[PDB]
Amino acid sequence: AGAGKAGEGEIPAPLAGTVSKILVKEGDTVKAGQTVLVLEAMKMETEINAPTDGKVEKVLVKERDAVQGGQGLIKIG
Repeated sequence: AGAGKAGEGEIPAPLAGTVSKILVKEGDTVKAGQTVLVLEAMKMETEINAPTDGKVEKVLVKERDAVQGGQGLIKIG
């Protein structure tokens, strides 16, 4: 009953765009505010900042991949 969303572990996307480049990978740690991945929608590059401090345990989003607003982008832990 859901096309794609996040909240628990997975960070929700700001809008349904396209993955341009990945900044964080499984093994590197991130901080609440630091960019984790770049998005591309409406011909406008949008930076994705982590919601809280943690580490990337698994990246569901990949380069040249389509995402959805709210859909889990990356898992933090």
